[PDB]
Amino acid sequence: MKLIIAGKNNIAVDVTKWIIKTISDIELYSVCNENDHGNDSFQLSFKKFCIQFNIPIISLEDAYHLEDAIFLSLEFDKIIHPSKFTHNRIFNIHFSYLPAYKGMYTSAWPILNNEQESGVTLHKIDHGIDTGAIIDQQKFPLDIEETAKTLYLKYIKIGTEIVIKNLPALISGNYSIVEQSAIKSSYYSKKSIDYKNLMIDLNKTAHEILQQIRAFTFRDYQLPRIDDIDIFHGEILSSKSLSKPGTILEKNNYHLILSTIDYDIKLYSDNFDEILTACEDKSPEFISKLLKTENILFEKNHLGWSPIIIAAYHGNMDVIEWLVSKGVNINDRNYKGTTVAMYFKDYMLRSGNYTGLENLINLGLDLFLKDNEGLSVFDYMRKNKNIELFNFMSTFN
Amino acid sequence: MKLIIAGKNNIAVDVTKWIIKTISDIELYSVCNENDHGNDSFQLSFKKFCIQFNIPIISLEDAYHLEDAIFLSLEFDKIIHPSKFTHNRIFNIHFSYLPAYKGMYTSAWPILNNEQESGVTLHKIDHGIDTGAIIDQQKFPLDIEETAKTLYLKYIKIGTEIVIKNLPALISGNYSIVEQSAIKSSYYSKKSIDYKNLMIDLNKTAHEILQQIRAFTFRDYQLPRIDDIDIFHGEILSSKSLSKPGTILEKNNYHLILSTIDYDIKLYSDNFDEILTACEDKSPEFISKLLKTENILFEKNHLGWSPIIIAAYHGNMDVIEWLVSKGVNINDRNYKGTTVAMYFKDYMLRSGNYTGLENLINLGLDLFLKDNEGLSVFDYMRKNKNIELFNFMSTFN
Ligand SMILES: Cc1cn([C@H]2C[C@H](O)[C@@H](COP(=O)(O)OP(=O)(O)O[C@H]3O[C@H](C)[C@@H](O)[C@H](N)[C@H]3O)O2)c(=O)[nH]c1=O
Ligand SMILES: Cc1cn([C@H]2C[C@H](O)[C@@H](COP(=O)(O)OP(=O)(O)O[C@H]3O[C@H](C)[C@@H](O)[C@H](N)[C@H]3O)O2)c(=O)[nH]c1=O
Ligand SMILES: Cc1cn([C@H]2C[C@H](O)[C@@H](COP(=O)(O)OP(=O)(O)O[C@H]3O[C@H](C)[C@@H](O)[C@H](N)[C@H]3O)O2)c(=O)[nH]c1=O
Ligand SMILES: Cc1cn([C@H]2C[C@H](O)[C@@H](COP(=O)(O)OP(=O)(O)O[C@H]3O[C@H](C)[C@@H](O)[C@H](N)[C@H]3O)O2)c(=O)[nH]c1=O
Ligand SMILES: Nc1nc(=O)c2c([nH]1)NC[C@@H](CNc1ccc(C(=O)N[C@@H](CCC(=O)O)C(=O)O)cc1)N2C=O
Ligand SMILES: Nc1nc(=O)c2c([nH]1)NC[C@@H](CNc1ccc(C(=O)N[C@@H](CCC(=O)O)C(=O)O)cc1)N2C=O
Ligand SMILES: [Cl-]
Ligand SMILES: [Cl-]
Ligand SMILES: [K+]
Ligand SMILES: [K+]
Ligand code: NA
Ligand code: NA
Ligand code: NA
Ligand code: NA
Ligand code: NA
Ligand code: NA
Ligand code: NA
Ligand code: NA
Ligand code: NA
Ligand code: NA
Repeated sequence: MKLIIAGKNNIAVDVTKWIIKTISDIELYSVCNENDHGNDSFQLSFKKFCIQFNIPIISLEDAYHLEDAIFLSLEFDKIIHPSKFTHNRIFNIHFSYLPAYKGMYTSAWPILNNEQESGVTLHKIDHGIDTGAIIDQQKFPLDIEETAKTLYLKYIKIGTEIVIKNLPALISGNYSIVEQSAIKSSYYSKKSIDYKNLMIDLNKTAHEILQQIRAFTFRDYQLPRIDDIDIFHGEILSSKSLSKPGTILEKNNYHLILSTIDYDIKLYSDNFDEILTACEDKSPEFISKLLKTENILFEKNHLGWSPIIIAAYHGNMDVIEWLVSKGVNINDRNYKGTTVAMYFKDYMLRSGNYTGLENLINLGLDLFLKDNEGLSVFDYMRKNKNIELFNFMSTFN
Repeated sequence: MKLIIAGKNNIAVDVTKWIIKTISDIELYSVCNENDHGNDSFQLSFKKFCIQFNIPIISLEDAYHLEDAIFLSLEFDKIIHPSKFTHNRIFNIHFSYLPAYKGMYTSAWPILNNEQESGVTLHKIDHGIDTGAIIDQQKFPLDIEETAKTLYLKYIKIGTEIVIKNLPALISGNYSIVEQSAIKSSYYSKKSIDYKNLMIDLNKTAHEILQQIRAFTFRDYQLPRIDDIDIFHGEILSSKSLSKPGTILEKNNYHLILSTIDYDIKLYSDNFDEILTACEDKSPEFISKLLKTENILFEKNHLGWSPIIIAAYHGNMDVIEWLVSKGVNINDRNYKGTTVAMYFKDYMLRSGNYTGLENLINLGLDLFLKDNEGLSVFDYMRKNKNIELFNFMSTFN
């Protein structure tokens, strides 16, 4: 029969990849979001992917006319009315644990509201906003320093997994539904947060200001900015100024210290740029003193360069190792899927210093991954006729 | 030593009454709120009470100068700075379970935020807003149809009890303190709710609209008003309009039915006036059909007249009994402390029908209570020379 995937980002791409891999006799169609103009970013363009993989792209209007189909929305942008289809085989993933957090900005509102957990829900599409009956859902805790970005990436991951787990049952029709409860049902509109005039209310407690700071931390979109300083995390102090909330107690290149309703807060200026630059050639000790939060070690720039990617490209071995010891993925990738091993290969080639590879292989470096173009490090070295290096790399298990 | 009670309402009055009763060698002073102009309302005027009981009223500025004193704030309206006293014996009751819900409108915000519980906290005054170290606190659950009024009255009650329980330890100095945690500390300002332009957001779920309706239900101040109809409670329906949230599906004299993000809602128009009038002379059956929520049976007008008070004054015996069966207090009082028994005495006198008293005594009618002037039903009948009726009433245990 036919399966129409309507949506965006790594959820739509990874679900579709799984279907291609796993489900043979299934005719795939794509419906893409209006603002998907084919550019990969922190998330892949589903439009680009579909064009490359010969998945036909159709309009939402075309989708209404397809009979013997199942329709699955994955972060789709247009309202879907069940009355416009011949069938009821119309499914959505919504990034919350429904019935809570229907609607918008689900990576922010749970954090703003100091929730202990969130989740992802697979449900039927009905006429209204995230209102249809629940087919499956999974919960997870929010971390103490969860940000909207870290939360969104959880969503992408769990939602991909829920879709894969349930898809055979969606296809067969062998699934159960439960109507959403009215109790603890909640919704937020597009008007609920104005991302283009974002204000942190400083006439609040230390905890409430830091929850806001974190709920608004999503580098690709923005960082919170206070007193003309971009902020990347902070901490609650033990001191309690008598000054009114919002008073700036201290401002320098490193941080802002503010008085609040209760405890003073220290808000760390963003120094990610300086952290990436340090990873070229500075020691772990140097970097450990530059950073004000270890969360900065996991950040990525617009290309997806992380600290480890910089350290690998530059052959900064002590930094690579130290990053791995702080829980950084030795097989990290940029936004094109290009891996640590590929960046390190370039350093090997440029430098002629092949001595560090074994160390990294022993830390779990994977030479066999492929980038978004489907090429491994081996494919590149072959294409470029770098046979000595290809052969040296090939000796490792 | 000296004890200064700074504040308002039945909490300040009842605490002070307990002290007068229980603590002999204690010199009392009062500081009253700027807007306490001596008028009893749903709460007693502490100013009136102090003048009548010869408790000297002093300014806050006078209070700073009293040495060998303890200072206790009970819903006081002016900021207290610990630096202005010779001593640290400065205590506050705050109507929340701190560190949550510092600041304003604590009868509303927990309801708006769908909390499962609230509480009351006794703590030291420090320079900031409800920030000082905790001496004691008690928690309680919020009812499913809790309103800001029912919540406030809980607060008054539990806070009076916490003060009475802890006062000897405050006086002796033999109490423990714990600093408030930063975690889960929250605050709301006067700006957080505009009671003079109160808007219910109807682009929300059924549950969220009803939480707002209830958080804004406090008859003495206001009822929520939608489409020019005063609302007193409502219910979530099983129907789900396709129309956009806020669409009025039905409007008549009884109710408004609205479409929401999820389930339709029925909002009951306020008919308290009609309920009081019915209690004069109509049957329980009649009233049971007039009411749309049994919460209406417990409501009071600006004098403190409840349904039972009306039924008693009018000798509506079946209604009195039926009210008691619905959990109404047979010893209910108006805002001057005047009891059901007093109102029923007037009906006895007016009518010459003494036959129903025994029935009420058997349901728990208390002839021995005193009003805010310190007079019982017996005192009134003696003053008015109604000796036959006095003597008839006197035969009951
Ligand atoms: C637009 C925007 C978003 N964010 C955060 C908050 C948001 O939850 C997360 C992902 O943003 P996104 O996918 O635009 O939008 P959102 O989570 O509201 O998703 C909503 O719109 C999409 C198209 C619907 O399918 C979805 N079901 C909705 O929840 O990033 C920001 O931090 N800054 C922004 O400017
Ligand atoms: C991390 C890093 C990269 N570069 C260069 C090297 C790279 O070709 C160019 C753009 O980076 P990119 O978009 O992350 O590279 P891409 O995903 O196109 O991958 C390419 O370059 C890498 C180095 C090869 O191993 C890989 N086989 C190529 O496809 O920037 C730098 O100059 N400095 C750096 O720190
Ligand atoms: C003014 C106002 C209040 N309310 C509700 C909400 C509020 O929590 C409750 C009692 O009102 P109130 O005592 O004026 O004020 P509130 O609870 O903000 O108390 C605040 O101000 C007093 C003076 C401080 O001592 C206290 N600690 C504060 O919490 O009634 C309404 O429903 N409508 C109103 O217009
Ligand atoms: C409940 C009720 C009362 N009344 C009258 C009777 C009352 O004197 C007057 C004002 O009511 P109130 O302020 O509640 O009365 P108050 O607290 O001053 O008490 C007085 O009147 C009552 C009836 C006596 O038993 C009591 N001993 C008096 O002090 O209104 C009515 O006309 N209709 C009523 O339904
Ligand atoms: N029936 C249905 N319900 C949904 O919740 C839903 C779908 N379909 N399809 C995909 C996506 C679409 N979500 C939306 C949500 C709002 C608008 C919209 O145009 N809203 C108004 C009001 C804005 C607001 O309040 O957010 C607008 O003027 O923009 C469009 C698509 N979505 C589930 O993810
Ligand atoms: N140190 C101290 N802290 C308190 O929280 C407190 C006291 N004392 N004393 C009694 C009462 C007084 N509460 C208040 C709170 C705000 C304003 C005030 O004037 N606020 C500003 C801003 C308004 C707002 O944000 O609420 C104003 O302009 O009105 C006055 C008294 N109160 C605890 O109950
Ligand atoms: Cl190469
Ligand atoms: Cl009398
Ligand atoms: K402060
Ligand atoms: K609706
Ligand atoms: Na993209
Ligand atoms: Na199911
Ligand atoms: Na917005
Ligand atoms: Na702006
Ligand atoms: Na550091
Ligand atoms: Na009063
Ligand atoms: Na204690
Ligand atoms: Na206000
Ligand atoms: Na108004
Ligand atoms: Na009824």
